[PDB]
Amino acid sequence: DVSTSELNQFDFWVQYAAAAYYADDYTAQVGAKISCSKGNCPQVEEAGATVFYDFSNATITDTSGFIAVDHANEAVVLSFRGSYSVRNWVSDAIFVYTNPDLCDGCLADLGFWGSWVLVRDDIIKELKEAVSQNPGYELAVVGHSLGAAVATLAVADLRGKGYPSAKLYAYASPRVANVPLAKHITAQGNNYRFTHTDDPVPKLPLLAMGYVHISPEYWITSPNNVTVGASDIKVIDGDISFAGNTGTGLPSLEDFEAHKWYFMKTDAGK
Repeated sequence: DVSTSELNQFDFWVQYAAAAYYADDYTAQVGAKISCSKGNCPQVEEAGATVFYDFSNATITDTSGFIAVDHANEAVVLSFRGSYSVRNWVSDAIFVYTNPDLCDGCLADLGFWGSWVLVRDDIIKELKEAVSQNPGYELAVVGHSLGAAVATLAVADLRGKGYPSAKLYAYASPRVANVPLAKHITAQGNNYRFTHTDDPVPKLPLLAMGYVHISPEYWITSPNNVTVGASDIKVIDGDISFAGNTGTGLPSLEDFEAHKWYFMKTDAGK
């Protein structure tokens, strides 16, 4: 279980991930309000949050997202959407290690790290501007699905590049790195990683392939389309083969519906 306050926070930040799926939001003009036409980010719209910067998917990248400012919650928000070709990723994606220069012995998943390095330089300069314009604000990096994987690596990297207290909200994230990197990110703190029942996406890449998750795990045990109660989240303190989402078994495409239901229909805007 979790507290009502924690649950409120968890139900809230997922809505910025939900907005990340809307082309209207990641191609918005500077100063436009974030909006979810399918009605799945109401509390975001209620904050009045506006887009500072955004970046679109295109012929050269499957990653899109935005930097927005939330004056209600005093936060700069960096939101990532990855490729929405996720079923094909579960069924056929091959993984590859790479050395991201993050920590001693740390190796990251090449695809996710590559997606972050592609946007990193401009996002760092933009964040410097927006945080300077909002000095007392926290930085929250958020995403869902493959976007959550990019969010994780972005957070970890940014924490070594001037934002050590950056928060990470990674809904339905794959594993992104090996044991040393998972240990390094876990020790940075401020990590909120979510799984849902038997969602296959957080089960990949496999433990058997050398990858490990950031801890802890917030495992939502309630079904699809179900309101998440305070009693519907279990906190798992280590990434082991028999606990939480991974403990539900090896990944199966027949479980894929569980991937879309993380408090809301996160990808309704795709």
